Amino acid sequence: MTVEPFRNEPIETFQTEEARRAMREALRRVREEFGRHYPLYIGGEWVDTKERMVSLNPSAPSEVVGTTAKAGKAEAEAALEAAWKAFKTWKDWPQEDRSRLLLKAAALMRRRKRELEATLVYEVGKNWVEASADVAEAIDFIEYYARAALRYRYPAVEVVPYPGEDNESFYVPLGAGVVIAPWNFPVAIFTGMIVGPVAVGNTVIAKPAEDAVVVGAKVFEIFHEAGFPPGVVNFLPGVGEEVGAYLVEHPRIRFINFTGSLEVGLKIYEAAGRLAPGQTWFKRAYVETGGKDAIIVDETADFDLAAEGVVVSAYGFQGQKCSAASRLILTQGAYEPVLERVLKRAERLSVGPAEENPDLGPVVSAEQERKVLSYIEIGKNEGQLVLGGKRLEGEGYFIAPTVFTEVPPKARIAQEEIFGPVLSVIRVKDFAEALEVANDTPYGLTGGVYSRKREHLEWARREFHVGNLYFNRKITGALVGVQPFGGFKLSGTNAKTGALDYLRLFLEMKAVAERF
Amino acid sequence: MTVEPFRNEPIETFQTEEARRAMREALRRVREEFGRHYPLYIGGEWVDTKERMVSLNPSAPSEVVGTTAKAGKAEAEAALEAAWKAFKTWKDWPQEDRSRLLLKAAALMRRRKRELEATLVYEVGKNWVEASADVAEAIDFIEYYARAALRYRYPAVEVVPYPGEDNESFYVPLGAGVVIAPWNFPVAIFTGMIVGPVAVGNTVIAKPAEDAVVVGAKVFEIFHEAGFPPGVVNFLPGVGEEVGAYLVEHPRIRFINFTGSLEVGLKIYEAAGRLAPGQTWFKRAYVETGGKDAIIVDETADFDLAAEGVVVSAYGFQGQKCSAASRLILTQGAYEPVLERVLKRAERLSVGPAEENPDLGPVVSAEQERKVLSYIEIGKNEGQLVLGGKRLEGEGYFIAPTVFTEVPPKARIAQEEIFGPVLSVIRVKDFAEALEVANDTPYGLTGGVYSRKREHLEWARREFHVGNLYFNRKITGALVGVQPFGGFKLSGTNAKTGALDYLRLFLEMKAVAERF
Amino acid sequence: MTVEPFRNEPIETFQTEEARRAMREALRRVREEFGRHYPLYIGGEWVDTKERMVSLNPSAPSEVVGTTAKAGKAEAEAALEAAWKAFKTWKDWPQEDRSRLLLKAAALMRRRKRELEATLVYEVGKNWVEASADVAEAIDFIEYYARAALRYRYPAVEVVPYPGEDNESFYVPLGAGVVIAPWNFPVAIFTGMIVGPVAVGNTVIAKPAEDAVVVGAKVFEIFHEAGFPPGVVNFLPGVGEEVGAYLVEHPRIRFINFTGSLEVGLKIYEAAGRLAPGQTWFKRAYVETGGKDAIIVDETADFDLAAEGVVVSAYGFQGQKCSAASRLILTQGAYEPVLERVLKRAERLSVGPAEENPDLGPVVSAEQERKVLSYIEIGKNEGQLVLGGKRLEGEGYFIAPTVFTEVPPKARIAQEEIFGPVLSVIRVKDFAEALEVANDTPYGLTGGVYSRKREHLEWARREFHVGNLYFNRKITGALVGVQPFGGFKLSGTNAKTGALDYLRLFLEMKAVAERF
Ligand SMILES: NC(=O)c1ccc[n+]([C@@H]2O[C@H](COP(=O)([O-])OP(=O)(O)OC[C@H]3O[C@@H](n4cnc5c(N)ncnc54)[C@H](O)[C@@H]3O)[C@@H](O)[C@H]2O)c1
Ligand SMILES: NC(=O)c1ccc[n+]([C@@H]2O[C@H](COP(=O)([O-])OP(=O)(O)OC[C@H]3O[C@@H](n4cnc5c(N)ncnc54)[C@H](O)[C@@H]3O)[C@@H](O)[C@H]2O)c1
Ligand SMILES: NC(=O)c1ccc[n+]([C@@H]2O[C@H](COP(=O)([O-])OP(=O)(O)OC[C@H]3O[C@@H](n4cnc5c(N)ncnc54)[C@H](O)[C@@H]3O)[C@@H](O)[C@H]2O)c1
Ligand code: NA
Ligand code: NA
Ligand code: NA
Repeated sequence: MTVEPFRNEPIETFQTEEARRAMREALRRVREEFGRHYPLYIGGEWVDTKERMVSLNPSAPSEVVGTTAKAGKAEAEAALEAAWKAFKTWKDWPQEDRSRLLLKAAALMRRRKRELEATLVYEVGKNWVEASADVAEAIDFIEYYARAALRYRYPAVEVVPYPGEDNESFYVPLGAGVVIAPWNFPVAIFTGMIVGPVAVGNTVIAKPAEDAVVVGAKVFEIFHEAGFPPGVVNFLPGVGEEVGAYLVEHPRIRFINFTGSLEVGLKIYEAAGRLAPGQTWFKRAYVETGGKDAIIVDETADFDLAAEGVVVSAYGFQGQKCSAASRLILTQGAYEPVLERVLKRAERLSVGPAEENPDLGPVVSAEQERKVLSYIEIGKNEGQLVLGGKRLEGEGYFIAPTVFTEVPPKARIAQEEIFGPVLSVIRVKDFAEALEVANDTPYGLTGGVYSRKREHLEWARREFHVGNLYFNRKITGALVGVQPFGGFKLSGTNAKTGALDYLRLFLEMKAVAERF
Repeated sequence: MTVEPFRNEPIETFQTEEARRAMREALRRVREEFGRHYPLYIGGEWVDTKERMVSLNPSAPSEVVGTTAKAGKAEAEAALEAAWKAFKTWKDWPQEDRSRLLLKAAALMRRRKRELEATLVYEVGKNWVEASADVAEAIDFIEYYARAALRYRYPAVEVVPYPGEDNESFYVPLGAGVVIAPWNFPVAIFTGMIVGPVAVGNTVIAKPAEDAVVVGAKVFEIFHEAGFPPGVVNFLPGVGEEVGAYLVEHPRIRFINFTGSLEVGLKIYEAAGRLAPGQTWFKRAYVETGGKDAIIVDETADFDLAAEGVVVSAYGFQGQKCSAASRLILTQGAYEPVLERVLKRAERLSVGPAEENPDLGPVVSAEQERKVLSYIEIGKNEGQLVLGGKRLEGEGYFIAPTVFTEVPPKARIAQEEIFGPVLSVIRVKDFAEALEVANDTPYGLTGGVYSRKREHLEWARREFHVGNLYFNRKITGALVGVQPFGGFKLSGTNAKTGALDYLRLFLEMKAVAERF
Repeated sequence: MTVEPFRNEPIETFQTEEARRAMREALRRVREEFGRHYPLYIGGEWVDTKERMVSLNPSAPSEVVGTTAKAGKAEAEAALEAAWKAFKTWKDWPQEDRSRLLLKAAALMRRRKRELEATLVYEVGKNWVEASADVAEAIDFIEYYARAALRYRYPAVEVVPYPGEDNESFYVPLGAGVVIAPWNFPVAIFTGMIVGPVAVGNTVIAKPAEDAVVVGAKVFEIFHEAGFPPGVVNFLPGVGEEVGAYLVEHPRIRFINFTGSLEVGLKIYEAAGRLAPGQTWFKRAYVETGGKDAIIVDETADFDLAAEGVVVSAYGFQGQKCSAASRLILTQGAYEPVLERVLKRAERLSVGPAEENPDLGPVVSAEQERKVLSYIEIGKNEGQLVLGGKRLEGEGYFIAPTVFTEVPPKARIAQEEIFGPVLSVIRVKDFAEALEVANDTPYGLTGGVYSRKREHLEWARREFHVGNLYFNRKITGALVGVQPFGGFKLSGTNAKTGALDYLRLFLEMKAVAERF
């Protein structure tokens, strides 16, 4: 290795005066720039368009945080041309050179962390720590993938020798692909899905989520300053079902890296399986979708520890996480003790403008507000509302921490991803039934168990069918490198982000033999 | 390791009297066995049906090598139930135990080698050495995967540690899947696609090609004797578009391992991308399809060495290989010298009943014969026929080694996989044009270059876009472990058989963290 | 690895106000609980007895620090049954699961360090830092053995392969054994001797020293909360020659892990060699006994550094350490300079109630006081008393730092382990004679050399025959992992604690071959 061993970027807690001062300064700089317009980034240059995308402040939707260009089919085609032209030479860069480029990007991002964090606060309503964790994760993806990519360098395949011959197998990148990202982790996931494929030689056309186009543009300002060759990375903010679908169905798109809703992921995976007219390969599509994550608590657990972890997992970033605890499964002996503690903690949570660092900011948009409120109405007919369940005052999309109890395992609110601050509590007889209820959903992303009984924990290790399982701690915030992230079943294709295996997904192998 | 390092099973040449004696006895016994009936194998037992599949001797089609039961939807459902029930416990077997079972199966197959080779001679018309290579490859897959699987044993993932926590990532098998195999390597590929997934904990429903159902049943006799638990491996001979498609489209099939034509592979990949009613996961489909493989020869090559390798690559097993040289690209200075040598060697090839151990046996079936002859008629109007191009006398499906020259790069016979003893010779100006022509097809499986010029060889290593490239030697017969096998573009999903990476395709990862 | 690399638990120095405040709080909580009664722990539950054991405060013996149940033959039998019943399934736990259980225990102990330290202060008279070092060492044993155990996981043995066979060798635990511990390191050694064997699959019946039954019970409160299955670890406070001897001589005790006096160790080793009626194995007995440790100082040493290290080594925890410097061997040129400095430092040492953090607390009991005072009387007839040698005022067993000079190498005080604050100074001619005198004792545990001459240090490295040798530093306080601890000759069986080799002592090997 030529760099220090990987370490996770510390997540700022803002406990010091200097950290708070630095954040206030960043917040001011960011809002003073609310009038900025960010063009598309294609072939190494910023290119503007006639139409535009508008980004609002979810804590004050009448306030615009910025606008960006809007990519249509023509811009998608221009991006494709630039990406394939660039691939021709980018694929030949020594891996050491590509990895150093990522390391430079990581250093530049680290120097602009407060700015990016402040942008997350205003654009998608993350409180201070949720924003810092997001940016820190993005830096982690760059640092981790830069190092991981070297593990695949020419010629990396272990083969069996043969007399009188040289047998050499090695990996090569696939080509130009499209990255379609979500709005909930607009810096971290957006960055990771882009730099992983790019690190090993692929080129990318990135389509940020409509609600986070501004922060996505700032990430590209970093890529531009880092010096990625023209066409290696392209920025195409636009409408998902328009430019996103166009690229997904295109015969010249080699792979698709998607993170988002199951509904969209299903369409993308299906489209990826079709041979478009003139297409000359089998497309690879990686789709990480939602989850309906549960935390199980039995009668042997530390109830206070459990209540704390549950509240953090269910309401962090207003529950807008694919890893959020949306189900709380309690065995009979743990039901009362835990529910009472969860209710007491949850009722003390503050909700308000994200910039004031409340426990909960607003949900991301009017559309999300509509969906969450709709599920709350459905919940009133399936379970018992015991806390919250109301829109709070203000133009911002403030929704109160909500709790439904005595919820049937098969209830819609106990099966469908609400993606809001809504927790469904389910009462079960014992641990075995708790596991049965935990597994009985179409998903399998994250899960947790609070218990002191070793046999229950190890039992869950083997049978709680989720890609990321946590014992006696929160089930959100998977750290790059430490906890490969990705689920089972309808939670996705199990493309483990922040892990060595992730990069293999964007490579193909060639075996060359020479008989002397 | 607890066993000797992997070594490839020696391919018998039958040059010694002992080898000839053993082979003659095996052929005689298999011949005396003609007409035997083999049932389906489901849940650990042989199960017969009313309908049947008939397997003819391509060297004398009036002779029935044998018959097998025929699986329909009911049998597919019974196999699904058995496979999923078996998965529940087979997945928990220590890896060391599963690997030992494969090693036992390999030992049993090795002891029945002559019999299996003799069955290939009669059922699919392979001469003696082609049959021996097929069986040897099958043994290699078992031996190799048994060892490779141990590299993924619990807990195999390299992760970054975190203070106060245990972070453990490990692989787990996917579940029950279907294996759909071709008739050209009915022991090797059939065995490989089955034991790879099974080695790491998956269960399989195997669908042999219609023309090779008897040898497929004999492989299952070996699996049964080895002791695989009931339901771990199931044998379902039947019609591809019927029972095969039924399993591919089934909501309860977890993965599909397919090797066959591009036409079928395309349908399978598309179907796999769809969420069948009630399906709870994203299906994984691996499809290794055909190719239109070329051997390039420039003016610096050893023309005699090249001619020999071209004839072997083009006519081995009647050109019925996904790796067969179906295109011969000659630079101007190599054109006359190489073509004349290829023609002289090819015109001396013997063609006759496979049991006689001729250079070429018959093509596999009446329909394959019809298709090949049809392509020959097409070729007569695209290029210049300079050798063969006719069916020979006799009931068997004998086609003479055929050569077309001055063939346009875009001609149908220079683009479409004929899968018969038909070689298309293309004359180009220089090595640069040779590479352009070689890459200009929808495929990318195998390729070869005969040249003494280092710069041309290394140029090809970087730009001859095929998954398996060979220099100054034949382009067929990839050895397990030595040459990871799999292509690019429409030649498949690049699932490299006989390589460590192959098993990862049938596993998913789980990350479990415990905060102490 | 799935956890961070091993690091030694920092030893608290109490230099900060917070640390002192935390200790005072712990001391108060502990003394407020002096009236507590601690039952035996058998088969996962606390079981009381009719008779009891009383623990006194050596700094104020009229004050009881607690009482515990008292195990007799019946309780020993109940413990044996529970331990063997538990072994049947505990031995089958995956090593990863057993190691995680130890890690949990370590985390729980770390959270109760001040409480345990305060208990050591009041129960066995350790000053603040001696108590913190003891607890830190215990945590270290758990953390170290948890990691070390994984190095022996199935199948760990390196063997030579053989054609046509799978040859697999692996380790398995021995069964149920007894741990008999000393009172001087009642948390550290008690913990280490228990968790090492348990980590790899054995079950244990632990017999704490009579003078430290209370702190031993608290360690078991930690094991109980951690969740060790019923019967895996059992707590049997009681009389050594009663319940201890009973278990040692029992035909159903598989191994004995003992740390204590040579007198007892000799009896245990002899008894272990006998086949008790009905016994079906050869018992393994590990006995780490005393020492008569010397520090050599030559004329080239840093006399002030040497005097400091000598005082620390001889009087730390009142010299009640198997590693304590009880002999000071000085070459002619170093005699005066070093002795004068040692006397000046030693006369400034405070002695009093342990809770006030004096340099020396009291010896552990009336019996130890009697022994130490008796050796002081013997010393007056063998050497010259130059410092201390008196019982100090107060009911506590306070003995003053003592120094005897011009002591004959063969004198009883220069040969027998006093286990008190008594240093014997021996004058020798040169370094060679210093080594001869150092080696001429029945022991061989710890030793030290203060010298700047490389040739003398390296000479000692090769010929100063002790298991743990230290140059230019104290000879006590061996750290887990850094300095494998254990001696030669009558200092024991050389079972190196805090080292990879320790766990091998509690395993046996099986070799299984399968001919395919
Ligand atoms: N599994 C994970 O790792 C993970 C992590 C973060 C978010 N998520 C999921 O993301 C969802 C929230 O994100 P969202 O609301 O942005 O998701 P979404 O599916 O509505 O949109 C995701 C992205 O796809 C685009 N898009 C929309 N329709 C499209 C179409 N037909 N074709 C192509 N692109 C299209 C959008 O513009 C956006 O860029 C939740 O379901 C959550 O569980 C998953
Ligand atoms: N890439 C490789 O490794 C590789 C190796 C060997 C053969 N092949 C290819 O295989 C082909 C020759 O094999 P073949 O003639 O048996 O191929 P094929 O595609 O016609 O049939 C392959 C298998 O699929 C079944 N099948 C047919 N239609 C199906 C459907 N709709 N759904 C599901 N299963 C269906 C058949 O019964 C048989 O078991 C050639 O194109 C050759 O290049 C590829
Ligand atoms: N070598 C080492 O690692 C090491 C470390 C610490 C202490 N020690 C030694 O320990 C001694 C001080 O400890 P102690 O006074 O508790 O020792 P001890 O030998 O008097 O007693 C040790 C333990 O054995 C039990 N015991 C006593 N007689 C027994 C018998 N006949 N059969 C079975 N068990 C019996 C006691 O109850 C106690 O649990 C010193 O000699 C010291 O050198 C050795
Ligand atoms: Na916004
Ligand atoms: Na046939
Ligand atoms: Na005491």
